[PDB]
Amino acid sequence: KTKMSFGEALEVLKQGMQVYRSGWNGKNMFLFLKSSDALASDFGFGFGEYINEPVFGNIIFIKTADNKIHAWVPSQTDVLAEDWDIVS
Amino acid sequence: MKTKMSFGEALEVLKQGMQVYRSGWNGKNMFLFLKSSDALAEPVFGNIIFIKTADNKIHAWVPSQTDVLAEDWDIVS
Amino acid sequence: PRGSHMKTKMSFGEALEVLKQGMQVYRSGWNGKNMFLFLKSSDALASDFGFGFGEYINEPVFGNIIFIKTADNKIHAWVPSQTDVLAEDWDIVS
Amino acid sequence: LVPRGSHMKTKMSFGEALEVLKQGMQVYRSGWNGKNMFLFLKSSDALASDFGFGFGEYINEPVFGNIIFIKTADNKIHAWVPSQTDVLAEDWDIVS
Repeated sequence: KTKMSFGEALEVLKQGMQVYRSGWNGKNMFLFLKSSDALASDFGFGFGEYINEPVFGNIIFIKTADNKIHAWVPSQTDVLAEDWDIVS
Repeated sequence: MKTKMSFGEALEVLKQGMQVYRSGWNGKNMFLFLKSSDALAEPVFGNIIFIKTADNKIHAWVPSQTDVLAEDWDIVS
Repeated sequence: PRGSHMKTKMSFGEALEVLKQGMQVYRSGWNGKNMFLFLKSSDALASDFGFGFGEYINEPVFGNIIFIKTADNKIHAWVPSQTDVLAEDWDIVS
Repeated sequence: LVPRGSHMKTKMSFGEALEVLKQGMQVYRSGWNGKNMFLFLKSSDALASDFGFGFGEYINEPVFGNIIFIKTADNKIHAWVPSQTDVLAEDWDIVS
């Protein structure tokens, strides 16, 4: 009960909080969930020309120590791990 | 009473040995199952989640983002 | 001066390179249609999402991101499954 | 009889590393900060052998496709999930 399951971490992400695994080899990495922005477009955010442009759905990002943001690919250990926590 | 499950519940189902699937999946006859370390076997195997596809093949599963966020999970019965 | 198609098969590697040249790719085996991958660079994503301009120390910037457009007219970040990666039924969106 | 070839210092894309993995060789990204890590592929028949399942005698029996594993730094073998930078990277190399 000290650290969480991936499922609980999912729930925290879905609430809008950031989440990370202590097991991760490093610091200042964490996940966050960008909810669907329909304003995001190839023609610049908020300046979409076509009404049926595809909409970005939810995306989970991983922010790395490089201060970079990538789309997160959940690894099998990540989804089975039990060392998830909230960043604060 | 809840009508379908989150991925976390599905994982618990998986950890019990059961097969799970998403209703939103395009394919039919498709599900996940968890193989424990010991049956897999100083490198020590971990658990591996497998996806079985309609083509009757089995691959290591790479969880998609939609999959992880979805709530249309179910037990294969 | 224009080439000719020698082979049906395309591996992920060839698909990848095409993606990095800013081109779109998809798999014949996929269940569904009008599904394809694309790649967005750091700068293209700053412009598309309206965030990640790098004017602040300690403000993160987008890396390169591969997306998948699904039939729902939705975009999600692309998870490279073992099957996708090993497949050799890739084709360029033309 | 056979002269030795030179190592050139060039590193390759994931596409190339995959073909190598499909030739049965092991690979690894330099960019991974850890050591003693590598991918390896296991083919369908080697997998039916090594778990004892899926030799094709039954119709509705399933066969293990190809599988990329990764031996970790911690001496664990797991099914490998490629990160996106993994996929886009060009610091891949063959294990010698």
